[PDB]
Amino acid sequence: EWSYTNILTGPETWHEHYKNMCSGYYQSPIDLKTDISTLDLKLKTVIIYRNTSSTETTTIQNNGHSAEVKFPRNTWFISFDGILDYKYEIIQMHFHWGNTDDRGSEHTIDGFRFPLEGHIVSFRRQMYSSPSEAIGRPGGLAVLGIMHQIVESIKYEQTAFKAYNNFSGVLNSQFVPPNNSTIDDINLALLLSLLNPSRYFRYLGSLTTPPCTENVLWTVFIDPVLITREQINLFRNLPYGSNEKQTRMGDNFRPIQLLNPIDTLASRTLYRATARG
Ligand SMILES: *[C@@H]1O[C@H](CO)[C@@H](O[C@@H]2O[C@H](CO)[C@@H](O)[C@H](O)[C@H]2NC(C)=O)[C@H](O)[C@H]1NC(C)=O
Ligand SMILES: NS(=O)(=O)c1ccc(NC(=S)Nc2ccc(F)cc2)cc1
Ligand SMILES: *[C@@H]1O[C@H](CO)[C@@H](O)[C@H](O)[C@H]1NC(C)=O
Ligand SMILES: [Zn+2]
Repeated sequence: EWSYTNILTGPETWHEHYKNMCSGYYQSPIDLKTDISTLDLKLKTVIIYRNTSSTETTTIQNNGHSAEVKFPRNTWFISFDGILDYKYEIIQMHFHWGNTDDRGSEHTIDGFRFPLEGHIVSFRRQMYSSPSEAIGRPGGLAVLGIMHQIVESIKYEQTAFKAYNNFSGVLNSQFVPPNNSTIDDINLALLLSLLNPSRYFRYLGSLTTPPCTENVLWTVFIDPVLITREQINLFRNLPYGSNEKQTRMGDNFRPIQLLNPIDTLASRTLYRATARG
């Protein structure tokens, strides 16, 4: 078992409890350094798109470590090449946040932490026929990281919670693990339009929870979407699972890893994208 807040099973111990692959040298998250990174003009605008034929329901679960939206199969997709041919299929979205407004994200941008980081998880359908085939195999996954920032003055309609449909009001103190509820579908395309989908960091890394598999193509958008203090506080109402020391869910982020730990056998590079200027 693992946790974020119990020192016996917490992030500092993952490298020993889950050597495959939390002891690896292509771990995530990392500090996304604007100065150090390599601008690669070939990396294209990200597109998220829906299959309009899909009618299946979306659900959300308190899994004890995060709030996790589970999307139905064959519904939401990512394109990184401008073609809408289902190369990447979205599986779930979950969130990492802080006890306080000045931390919570897993990635940092030039050392800066955001209050909330969302992770849209997809599998390389182009190669693998199902999520469960992809999740443990090389090159199986692509995750999008969406930073959120708190503003004081904003209409609900322009916040990320409009795309999320407030998660159908499920984020509250009675949403205890491992409860799951049906929720309204999440408009992921609207969510993406709240930021610049051409402006992002790109690197090869890992899942950020055990077993930290090193099979994730990461894309982290630089511009945040916007939320309110009221909205962040809804997440903080969720209870942690019983293996955590802290009662309410918060600080559910993994500490920063190095792009290239000293023991690396082949260095990786951090890339950056921007719009055809
Ligand atoms: C999601 O939550 C909001 C806020 O509770 C809902 O309704 C209103 O929208 C304004 C716009 O800025 C909010 O600030 C207000 O709190 C609400 N005002 C009133 C009097 O309705 C919104 O409808 C919810 N969305 C759904 C579809 O559940
Ligand atoms: N925090 S993260 O790095 O974004 C991250 C992303 C994804 C996961 N695990 C998943 S999707 N597991 C799973 C996938 C398919 C299945 F059939 C069963 C389980 C963990 C962390
Ligand atoms: C879209 O949804 C329909 C109906 O659920 C499904 O049969 C079809 O295969 C889906 N298309 C994909 C996954 O590209
Ligand atoms: Zn995550």
